[PDB]
Amino acid sequence: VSPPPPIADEPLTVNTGIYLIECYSLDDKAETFKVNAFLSLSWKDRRLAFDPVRSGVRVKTYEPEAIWIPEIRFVNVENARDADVVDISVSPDGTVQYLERFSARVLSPLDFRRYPFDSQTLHIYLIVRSVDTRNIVLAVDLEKVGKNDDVFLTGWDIESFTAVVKPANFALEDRLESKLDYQLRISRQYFSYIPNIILPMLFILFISWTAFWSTSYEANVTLVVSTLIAHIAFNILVPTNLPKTPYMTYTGAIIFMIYLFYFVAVIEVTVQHYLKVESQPARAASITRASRIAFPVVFLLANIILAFLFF
Amino acid sequence: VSPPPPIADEPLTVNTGIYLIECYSLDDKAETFKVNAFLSLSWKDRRLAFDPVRSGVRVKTYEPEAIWIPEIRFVNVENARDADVVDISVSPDGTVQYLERFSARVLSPLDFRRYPFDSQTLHIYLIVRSVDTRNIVLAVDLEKVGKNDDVFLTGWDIESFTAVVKPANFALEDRLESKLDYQLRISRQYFSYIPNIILPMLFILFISWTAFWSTSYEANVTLVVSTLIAHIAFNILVPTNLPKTPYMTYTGAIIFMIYLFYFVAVIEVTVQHYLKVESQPARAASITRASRIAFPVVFLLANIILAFLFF
Amino acid sequence: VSPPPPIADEPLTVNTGIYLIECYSLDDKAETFKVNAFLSLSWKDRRLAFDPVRSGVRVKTYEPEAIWIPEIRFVNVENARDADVVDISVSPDGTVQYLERFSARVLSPLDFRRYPFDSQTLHIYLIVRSVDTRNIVLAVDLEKVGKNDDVFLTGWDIESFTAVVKPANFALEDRLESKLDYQLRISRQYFSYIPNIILPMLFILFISWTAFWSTSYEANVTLVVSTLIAHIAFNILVPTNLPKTPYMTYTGAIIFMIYLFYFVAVIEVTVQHYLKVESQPARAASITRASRIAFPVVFLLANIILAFLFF
Amino acid sequence: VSPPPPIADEPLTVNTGIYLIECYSLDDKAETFKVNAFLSLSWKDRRLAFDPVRSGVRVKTYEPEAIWIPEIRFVNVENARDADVVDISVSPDGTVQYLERFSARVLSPLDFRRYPFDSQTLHIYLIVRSVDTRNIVLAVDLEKVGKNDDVFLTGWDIESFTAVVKPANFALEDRLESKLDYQLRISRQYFSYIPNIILPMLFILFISWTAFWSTSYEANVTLVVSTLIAHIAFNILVPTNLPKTPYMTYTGAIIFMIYLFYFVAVIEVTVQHYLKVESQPARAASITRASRIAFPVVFLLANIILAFLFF
Amino acid sequence: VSPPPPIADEPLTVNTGIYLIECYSLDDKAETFKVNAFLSLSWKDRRLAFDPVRSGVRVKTYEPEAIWIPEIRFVNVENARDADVVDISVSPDGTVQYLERFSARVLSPLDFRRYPFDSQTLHIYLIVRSVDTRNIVLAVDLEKVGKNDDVFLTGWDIESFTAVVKPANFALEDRLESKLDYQLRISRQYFSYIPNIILPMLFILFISWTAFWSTSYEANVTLVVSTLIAHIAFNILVPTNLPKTPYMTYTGAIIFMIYLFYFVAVIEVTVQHYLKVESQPARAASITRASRIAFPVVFLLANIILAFLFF
Ligand SMILES: [Cl-]
Ligand SMILES: [Cl-]
Ligand SMILES: [Cl-]
Ligand SMILES: [Cl-]
Ligand SMILES: [Cl-]
Repeated sequence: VSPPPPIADEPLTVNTGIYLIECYSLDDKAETFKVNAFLSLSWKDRRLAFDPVRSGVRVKTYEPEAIWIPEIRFVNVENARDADVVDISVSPDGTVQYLERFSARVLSPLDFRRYPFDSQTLHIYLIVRSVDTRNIVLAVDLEKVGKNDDVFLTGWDIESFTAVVKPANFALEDRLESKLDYQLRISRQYFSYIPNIILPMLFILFISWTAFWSTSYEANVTLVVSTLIAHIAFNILVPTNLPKTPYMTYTGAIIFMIYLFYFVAVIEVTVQHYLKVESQPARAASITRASRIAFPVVFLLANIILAFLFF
Repeated sequence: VSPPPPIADEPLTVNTGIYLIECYSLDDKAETFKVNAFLSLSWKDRRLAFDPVRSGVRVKTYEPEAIWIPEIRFVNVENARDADVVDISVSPDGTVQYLERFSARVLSPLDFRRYPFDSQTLHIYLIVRSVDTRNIVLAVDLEKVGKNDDVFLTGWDIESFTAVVKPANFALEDRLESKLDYQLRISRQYFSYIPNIILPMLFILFISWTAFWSTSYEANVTLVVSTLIAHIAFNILVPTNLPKTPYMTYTGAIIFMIYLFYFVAVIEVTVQHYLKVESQPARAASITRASRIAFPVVFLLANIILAFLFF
Repeated sequence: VSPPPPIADEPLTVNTGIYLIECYSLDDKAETFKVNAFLSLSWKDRRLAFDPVRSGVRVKTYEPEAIWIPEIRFVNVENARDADVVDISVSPDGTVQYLERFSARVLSPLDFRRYPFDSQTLHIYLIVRSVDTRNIVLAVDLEKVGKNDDVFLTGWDIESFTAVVKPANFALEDRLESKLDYQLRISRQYFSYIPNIILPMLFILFISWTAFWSTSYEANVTLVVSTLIAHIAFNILVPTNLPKTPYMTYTGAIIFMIYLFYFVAVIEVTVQHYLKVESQPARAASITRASRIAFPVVFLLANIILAFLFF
Repeated sequence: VSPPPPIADEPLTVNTGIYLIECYSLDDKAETFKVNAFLSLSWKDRRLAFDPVRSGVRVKTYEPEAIWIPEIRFVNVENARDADVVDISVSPDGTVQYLERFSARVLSPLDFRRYPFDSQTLHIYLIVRSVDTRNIVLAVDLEKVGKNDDVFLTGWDIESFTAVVKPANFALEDRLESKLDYQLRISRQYFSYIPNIILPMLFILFISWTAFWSTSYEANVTLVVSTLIAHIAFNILVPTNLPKTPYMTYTGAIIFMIYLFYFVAVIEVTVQHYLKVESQPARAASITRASRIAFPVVFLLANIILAFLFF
Repeated sequence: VSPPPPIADEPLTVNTGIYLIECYSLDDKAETFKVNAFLSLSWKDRRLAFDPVRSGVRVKTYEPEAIWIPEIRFVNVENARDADVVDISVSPDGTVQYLERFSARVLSPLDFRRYPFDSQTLHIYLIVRSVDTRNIVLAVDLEKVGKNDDVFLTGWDIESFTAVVKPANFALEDRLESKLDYQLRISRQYFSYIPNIILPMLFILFISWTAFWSTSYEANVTLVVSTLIAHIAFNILVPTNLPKTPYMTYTGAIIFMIYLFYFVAVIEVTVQHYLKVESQPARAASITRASRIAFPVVFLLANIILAFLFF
């Protein structure tokens, strides 16, 4: 089987369509997601043309082995997709209507700067390499681009499934390649994060601030240091799941700040004690009294600044 | 091989049946379960009809390649099922009795709102895409829908295996699709949870409440903060296994409340100490004395309110 | 290829044998184990009979494709076994001697009640579905049922590999099925458990009991609470590996009891301090003095009671 | 199909080219990386030459089964690559232009000495075993060696993708083998490491140094020991991911040093207390006062010696 | 294809040879390792003999399907190896030189008694089952037994790759089986263990011994109990990776001893305090003073005893 010949010198247009059946396994660390969808393909191969009257059928059905099928691949996949041809339907003009159900593990980079209030655009890149006999160009049949209403991605709200109609035609290793960008828009379900991660993490930090209403150095050392351990332990408990980003993340900057606050609270506790011990309780008392306002205010200010910078 | 032709303009009825052999690997986080079952199919292909008396045989056996078989798929699977055709049998009227043994990883969303006192309905959706020559419609042979008595799902009580007889017939990408809902009803084995999770978690919280029979600020800081660490450590120890739900969970609400209680207990401890130190031991004593009743009562009340809202 | 025809109306006997080559990957949580073994099959097919005299050969060798072979499957496997036919040999009377080497992941429920002093019976269920032309019944050739001496299962002592000779014949999906129970008896290597799990866990609990020779409330709070954290930390450190059983386990009952003891020790510590502070040191002293005997004795007694109930 | 025959006694040159499409799953512990790329092959087989004039077509397309193709393998792979032949092109002179898309898990050792400021050279070794009829030699077509601009490796900056043009010819199992070294140069994105790992780890150590402005042995024991726990807890929290190197690593040395510092800080704390208790507070005070400078200075210095020693 | 016939009644000798290309994934817990190697096979099949003079060829090349090849399997594999036939060559006498590249996961038990100062012998058992027409016996071509110089196994030094020339011929299920033992000698890279595991673990234990230069019961309880937690935490941090051995390990015995030492240190701390409180400070002081020498000496003595017993 060779590709269909051109009537003049025109390229072959392969009309594509992806219909999302199932969407699952979004791995934040791997920056991968698993997909189960229909891939629809349509091209004209006149060699297959028939007379409905002589054939006594309006549409002819073929096996994948019987006819020529364009070699469509996905660019950003781990391994080649697991596909199962559902139907091949030839109308008398020689128009082929191909359909397969496939599953694939798609590699799409993520932007963690606004985590856990982040939205993402997942890409599925369709590609076709042109042959020596003729050039193959991809196209989008928008009526065949969709997603099942039941499509769920644990932890995300599925916004839209669309395709950038204009293909990216370019040369590679001395041949033409026609690329198609299919986009899945998702936004994270940040609800759980408040009572699950944020609130208990803020309570632990607030406990350390009680050292500002105490003069007992032993009690204060216990408050600061034990809370620091509790903070780390709590972090171990919470599945962050995030990879090592080359840039600074919102949640990342806050976490760093929380570590700084434990350190500053220790300095204060240490300073207050030294002044008291070094017979200057007036200074020690003024520092502690200030800290009571200073700590929450500086925290609240720095968080507003952070939020502003990130959003 | 083409589909059997219609006598009039009627659709082809494919009688289905799933018989559960093995059920395993229910992943609470992935919302997936693995299955090993029989898939029975039945349709009429008059082209295969025979005279039993002339043939000498009451039943003819065929190879999958030899005859036309409808393309049945599962909607909510990760990849296509691993199937092995067990038997194909033809009766004189052209009735085909197909049977295959398959294994598949099924995606079924779970409702964690009542965890660990939750019950679930696991779905296995059967589907068939209609062809150009005729429409294909799914049906349920109830005598062919069952489950092996030995079927076990670690941590769950298997209630029932049934099918919603009425198929969901709908159009998809310009063709008819007939869908069948097979339901596996399971309820969680919540026994272990009491002595394994709940009771030790309540004991740790109760230990923090002893700070209400103490005036030693050092001892009290140690009680509240060390128990908070113990709580987090205990949580790390216990495999919750739950994913990040967009909604609020029963266990989730209680856990949040337990974190609030550790924070309030710190406030009390802090307040009592400040009043004592600021020469007002009468107030400090009344607060501590009240807390002794207030803490268990508010806890018990709040839990009752929550339980009521969730059940 | 069709099944061999009956002389009268008698069923076909398939003589089976399993010889264990390798045994590995016993997963306590999944209740699965991996097996590598030989599967021997023997049955009479008179269509393959030959006169050794006019042929010159004592035995004829065939390819699996060339002759009819019964479709034997395993009931309790995740997916179908990976098999490789080693040999097929026909004796003059038409007796076929089949041999294949297979690997399979077998699902066999476990009884955790006596863990880590538990013994298990692992099941491998052989099955054959009868055909329309003839009924098939399984049998056990005991000379072909064995296990390699080198067979090891990390953490277990392999007791015996046997088969329940009498098959379980029953109806399934309107046809007869003949089932065979092959049993692998194993007992846990509980040695390591004493110096690795039990002993360090008892030492941590014993440290908490030193609070009965102390009057320092601060020191006592530290002893009881810090050991409770150490207990939890130690538990995190030790790989229990056990699933959530619907029933109560021996180890699980002890663990619960240990948690109760930490709680009771706190009550004592709290009570002793309150009495002392509330100017009644005689009662406080009697309680502490009693606890010194009460705690070890009640512990030793309830452990004897538990052990008795479980064994 | 036999190899093309030599005109004289010259070896066959197979012109190779690897074009990186996707790069993912760099496992620092396994020292493996997954790669999805094009493998281009070119060689002359005069048996496949044709007179363009007599033939009518300029390029003859073949199926892999139809013609002889050299058996190219990768040395450092876990299992054989998953390949899909994209195109086979024969020019009139018999110059074969082969192209396949493959995915493979490549084993490449890593140098952890400079972690997390390390750079790595990932190797992909191409190999061909010579046959009895003719010797086969590999070559690099530099115009066919590249990488997709979109190629990303989470946590690394992709520097270059090149090949060592001169193949490594050598004997193996009595025959000649021609090896090609393809090199992927990567450097670690060490940014995150500072605010995420280093800085919080230094803060915890700095908290331990406050014991040098305290005389309370109880407060000091709490500071040193509780920070040591916090350090270990923090380490548990941070995914190092590193394997057990036979050599000393930079990080490994700093981490070791941090453990030594906690031990020395304990000695000091212990010494200071003993002198005080043994009625020599002047020595105790001088030691503590010195430690305040000694600890940061010796730390800062040892780190410069370490940094220099490693870079 | 039938086996080559015997001239008399002699067995067929299959000359084997394994050449290690890649060695990876040594799992201490599973007692498994992954391998990528060449498998060379040689046997004489006179039916394939030819006159080189008339044939014009010195050697003839065959496809696996074309000729008879002995069924060689590995005993201690998880599933059957993934093999790819590299070459089949026949010399004028009918000698067959077979070569395949294979990957397999090998099950080889390990001896942990001397961990981390342990050396291991990894086994790869080659096997052939004899047929009805003739007996098959395995042999070792030593020139074809080797390993790639680049072979690395993270955490181990690869000593040698050899084969026990004399096969193990024995009967199994009424037929002869010829077994070959290929041995890979490896020794653990124990360097890292000292600064990474041993030294920090000894420092934590040494910190607990400072309680022998203190009279503060509160400080002593904190020292002993907090170090015990730190010890457990440190153990959690360090990847032991070891399975539950039926026997006692060296490292295992030391770890147990360290737990005993924390318990004895508590007893001392408790005893010293009780004597002091019960107005007998002279005894309390003598016990503490003795402990200072007793603890390190008994530790040192016992380790010498342990080292001696294990080495
Ligand atoms: Cl693909
Ligand atoms: Cl399916
Ligand atoms: Cl099976
Ligand atoms: Cl390869
Ligand atoms: Cl094998």
